[PDB]
Parts: sequence; C-alpha cells; structure tokens
Amino acid sequence: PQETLNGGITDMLTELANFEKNVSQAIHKYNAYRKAASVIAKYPHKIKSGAEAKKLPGVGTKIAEKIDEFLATGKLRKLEKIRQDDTSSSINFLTRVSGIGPSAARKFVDEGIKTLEDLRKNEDKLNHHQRIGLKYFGDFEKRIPREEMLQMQDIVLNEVKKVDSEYIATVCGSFRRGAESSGDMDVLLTHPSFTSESQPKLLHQVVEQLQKVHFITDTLSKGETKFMGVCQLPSKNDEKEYPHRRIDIRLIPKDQYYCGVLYFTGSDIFNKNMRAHALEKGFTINEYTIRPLGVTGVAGEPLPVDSEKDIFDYIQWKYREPKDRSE
DNA sequence: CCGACGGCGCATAGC
DNA sequence: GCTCATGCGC
DNA sequence: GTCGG
Ligand code: NA
Ligand code: NA
Ligand code: NA
Ligand code: NA
Repeated sequence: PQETLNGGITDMLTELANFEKNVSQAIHKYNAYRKAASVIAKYPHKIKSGAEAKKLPGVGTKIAEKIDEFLATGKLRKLEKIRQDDTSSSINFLTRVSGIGPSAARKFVDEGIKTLEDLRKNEDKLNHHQRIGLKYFGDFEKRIPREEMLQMQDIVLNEVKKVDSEYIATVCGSFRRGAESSGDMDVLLTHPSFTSESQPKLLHQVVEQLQKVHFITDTLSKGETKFMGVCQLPSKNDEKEYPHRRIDIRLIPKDQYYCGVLYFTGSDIFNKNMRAHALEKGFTINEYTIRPLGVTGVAGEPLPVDSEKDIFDYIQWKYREPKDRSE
C-alpha cells in the first residue's frame, strides 16, 4: 500500500511513538504505537473512521479516537502542542545521536544543551560513543544502497578469510533477504575453534585486520563476542567520499551459528511465525538453540544444528530461502 | 483489574 | 580496587 | 496503549 492511503495516520502514530520513547520513557507505549502504525500501514484501504481501524489488532479505543480527530481536522492537538514545546522537541531530537538515549537527552536539555551545536561545544560532557554519534550524525541517518553493501560484503568476506580461512562469516539483516537498501551491516562470525563447550582473540583479530586495511574507522564498543563500530568504503580516487556506515560483528559458537543466522536474517515477523509454529510441534527456538519440549513442557537438550534447513526439518517445514522470509 | 509487552553484550553508583 | 544497576542499541 | 488472563 502507498503512503497515499493512510500515511497521515501512520506518520502521526510514529511521531507519538517517538515522544513516548524519547520524552515520556514509556517503551511499551512506543511499541504499541509502532504496532498500530505498521498494521495500519499494511491495510490496503484508505481508513474512513476510527471505528474501522479499531477492528485491526493493536489499534484500540484511544488510537481510534485519535484517528477520528485527524480525519475530521487534519491535525492532532496533542501532537501540535508537543511539536512546539521547546523542551520536548529538543529532548526528542538529541536522541537521534547514537549513544544519546532518553536519559542522556533529558540531562543535556536540563542544562541548556539543546542542539548539535551545543553538543559540539560541550564535548567534555559526551562519552566515546556519543562523540562518534555526534561526529557522524548525518551519515548514520543515511541509507545504504545494495550495491554499496555488496562492495562492503566483498571487503569483509575477503579480509576475514585472509586472517583465517576457517572462519565463517555471513552478512544477515534485510540485506541477506534481498533488500534494495539497508541501514547498517550485521556480520555473524564463527570458527571451528569456538563452541559452547570450548580463544578470546577470534573477534579481535578480524576487527584488527579490518582496521589495518582502513575499512573500520571507529569503535563504539568491543568485547569478546560483540563489536559495534563504523566503517567506510574507500573513495574512488578523484571522487566524492562515501558516507561512514554502522557495522556490527558478533562471534557465535559454531553449534549455535545457524540458529543465530536464522534469527538475525529474519524477518522479525517471519521469526515469530516460525517460533509460533515450532511450539505447536513441541520445540522452542530462540537466538541460540532449538530444543524439544516434554509433555509437561520442560525443555530438553538442544538438538544438533548444521544448516538453516536442519531447523526447518525439525519443525517439519519446507526450507524457505531468505528471499521468502518477509513473513 | 492488572500485568506483559524481548532480552542481552558492552560501557559507564556504591562498597 | 571490585561488583553491578542503569543506560543504550539492537 | 492494547491485549488478555
Ligand atoms: Na483492535
Ligand atoms: Na535513537
Ligand atoms: Na540515540
Ligand atoms: Na589456512
């Protein structure tokens, strides 16, 4: 369905979602508004009344009344008032810096720090992550076209293999499902040396090599199993520079790699349906393992997995390649 | 009525 | 010094 | 905010 249809409602609900998360610190209302916004976005009819939309799952009495108001008037009073509230819109805005969440933004705005300029002039008050988020504010809200992601994939797969040909790496996310574009790069990594029951330098070596060929430009956080950082494609000689991009690299035991690959490929809606159907067959699937459930509902030991298909076989589903995992 | 709504790795008050 | 709750992103 | 036990 086009934005034509209910984009007004859907933008309204997303605005309300953002203020619940970033100002009111009400994550569950945030998700409630996002849940209503998406089911409505899927609705292939231009909504004509609050009551019509209240038939959808996740839209209830209050969003129903809000849609009535929008439809009669073209505005929402609460949204307009908050849209011109200096404190509220400043708090909401600063959370667009990766590393500033609702609490940091609240304390910044409480001290006069309201804008990127104010941040730029108060950097002794920012931690390392926030500093990087500030430095790359524009680049991080940009999207990543698929051809740049392939180019990025090429570098990551080539450099990982250079460090140790026994590593396995997969780029997951909507990219793996075929997406025309992406918001970041999510790399899952494993080695035969690393199992649930088994060195602390397997991730560091890949990160390091990727810094030496000057692909990874910055580190937001790094530990034994998860890396969060920044990368950038090499500029094409006398051409404009590429935008810096957000990259995550996670190191997973080999016996849980394919459950991890499954999960981080998604879709999110696909994952719910597969885990829903999996329980109807007596298994419980999480990020890590697939396990059988006894009659009294207690989980047994996780079964061997060596392919994505293994998990499909377990629950008696036909293999669906990532292209067909939209839901 | 009233609780659940995802849960975890890593960076950053209190003893 | 250390442990760990809170913040954050995902 | 919405849902459901
Ligand atoms: Na409903
Ligand atoms: Na944010
Ligand atoms: Na943020
Ligand atoms: Na080798």
